[PDB]
Amino acid sequence: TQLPAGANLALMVQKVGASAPAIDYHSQQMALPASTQKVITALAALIQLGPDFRFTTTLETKGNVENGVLKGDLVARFGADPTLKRQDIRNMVATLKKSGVNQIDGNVLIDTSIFASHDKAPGWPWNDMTQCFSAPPAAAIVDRNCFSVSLYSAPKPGDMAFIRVASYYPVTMFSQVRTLPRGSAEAQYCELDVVPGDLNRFTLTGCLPQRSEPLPLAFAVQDGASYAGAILKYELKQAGITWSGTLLRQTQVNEPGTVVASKQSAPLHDLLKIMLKKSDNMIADTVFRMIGHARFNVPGTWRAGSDAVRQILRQQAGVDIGNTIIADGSGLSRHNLIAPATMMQVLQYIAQHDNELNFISMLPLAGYDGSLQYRAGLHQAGVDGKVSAKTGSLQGVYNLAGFITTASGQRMAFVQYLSGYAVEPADQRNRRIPLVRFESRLYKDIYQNN
Ligand SMILES: *C(=O)[C@@H](NC(=O)[C@H](N)c1ccccc1)[C@@H]1N[C@@H](C(=O)O)C(C)(C)S1
Repeated sequence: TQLPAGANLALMVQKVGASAPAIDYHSQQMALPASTQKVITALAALIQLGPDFRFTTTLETKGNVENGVLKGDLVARFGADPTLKRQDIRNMVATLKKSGVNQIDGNVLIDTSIFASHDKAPGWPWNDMTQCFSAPPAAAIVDRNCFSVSLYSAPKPGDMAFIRVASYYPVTMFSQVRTLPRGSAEAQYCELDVVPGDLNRFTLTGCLPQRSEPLPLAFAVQDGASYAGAILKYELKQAGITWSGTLLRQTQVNEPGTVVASKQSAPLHDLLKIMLKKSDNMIADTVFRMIGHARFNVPGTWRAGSDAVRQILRQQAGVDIGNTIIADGSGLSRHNLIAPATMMQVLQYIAQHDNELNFISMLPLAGYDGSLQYRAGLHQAGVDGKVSAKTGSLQGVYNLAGFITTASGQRMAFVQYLSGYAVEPADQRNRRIPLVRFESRLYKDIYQNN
């Protein structure tokens, strides 16, 4: 129990298939799940979409092709594939050319109709939206909608710091950054900021102290449709395909044209494995809106995703999540709220159906992979290779949800929702001892005593 001052612990530990818990500490109390939400996303995804689902992107033609000229529109139909790469667009364009299209007497349509409404879930902090871990998981993703930039201080203080960016990234960078002399009075409270604008404009503002080396930065693309469009436009031009119209967005549901090129992701089981092992927000959130699209046959939205996951858990898994709030697939949202006792029902379902789902093998294994390769507390408890669990991690939050095989060989499911492991400013970069000692004793206890 003895953690630092002010932290909030809800904890439940329960033998697989048992009706009573071994440990029950505030298990009914709802908490922020953070990335442990991905356990629920993966279960709902496997039930709704199946392990063999693949994300799809196509180039389609609407119109007849006469002497190499398409009389009509080229449609690039995006499908929320989180693994789509620039190369993939290049290869699809190569295929289009090879099929005999040299020219489009028409428009080039960037079709995102698979999804609708905002590409950002309710409850996501605005300030993180330009960080790649929170890049809007839109229908149109290329290279994870994340790009990098180099910021160089100016040789002469007072002059503008300047930005280098690879020419192939269709973004527009502006610097309003003032370079500060060493010892400037401004260093303390002058911030270095990124301000996103329309059409993938970014302005860097504020101050940068002199440095000998450039500062590397990575940012999230805010308008994936425009970004993918510019990549497509560039690849069309390089392949020698001309067009008379313009690049337009297509957002309304429409009958497919003739598929001339396509790309499918790896199978969903493989993607869910990456997601659980590495805690991939983008895979979780593209999956989440896909679940709603599939279940209700409507463009995927956050609301449809939430409704669908609740229905799938109740109807296929027998889990009534009650007053649980599910806002997204990744757990980014500060709106997500769930009790250890509700997550426990999910974990029990997974364990009972694990031979069907092949689910537990996707979770990080303590001491081997993903997020638990070295978790000090688990290592020190002597439980490496005995815990398969999903982390939920952000400032002051140390959640864990999954399974442990005990000294007697009994498998137990557990949920540790721990937050407010906040520290005073003067110790903010050190916060470890109590957690590690707590986890070491706890999982040692659970392991040895069960
Ligand atoms: C799940 O809890 C996710 N956490 C976040 O997105 C946090 N906003 C965050 C924490 C630290 C750094 C950047 C973002 C995922 N789990 C994290 C983890 O496993 O450490 C993550 C960084 C891979 S994102």
